[PDB]
Amino acid sequence: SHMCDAFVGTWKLVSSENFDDYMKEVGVGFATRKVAGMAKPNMIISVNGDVITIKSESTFKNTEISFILGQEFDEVTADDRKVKSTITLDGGVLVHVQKWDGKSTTIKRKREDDKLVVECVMKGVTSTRVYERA
Ligand SMILES: NC(=O)c1ccc(-n2c(CCC(=O)O)ccc2-c2ccc(F)cc2)cc1
Repeated sequence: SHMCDAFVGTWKLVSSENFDDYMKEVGVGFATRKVAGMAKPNMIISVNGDVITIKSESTFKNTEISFILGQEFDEVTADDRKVKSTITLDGGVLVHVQKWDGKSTTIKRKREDDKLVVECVMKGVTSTRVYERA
């Protein structure tokens, strides 16, 4: 109970930095990078018992994942990578690791003031995306 309460709700993207380079590092192709980078998703985070659901909705794609913290799952990403994902809570930060083809990327979400800040890291490339409550 009360797992992730400060993350629950509906969030809207308000800024992005370094996201094209992050996607390039991950291996996303040119056309998908351009359309995805233009996207202004809403992110809807909910909890029911031990299950967390994260939906991301935009003109580019609508995605949905549901998971239990610490319990790996298979994910098909917005670029159609088949990845093995594990999401944990570490010190208040939601940490999402995706593994595929001997590669790994981490997406970290944290509450800062009234924002939800998202840090995407692939090797030495980091992108920061900031969301506000809808
Ligand atoms: N639904 C959407 O428009 C959408 C927008 C961005 C992503 N996204 C994030 C978002 C992190 C966050 O901001 O929480 C990290 C990596 C991706 C990605 C992966 C592959 C790809 F080809 C395009 C984007 C995923 C869905």
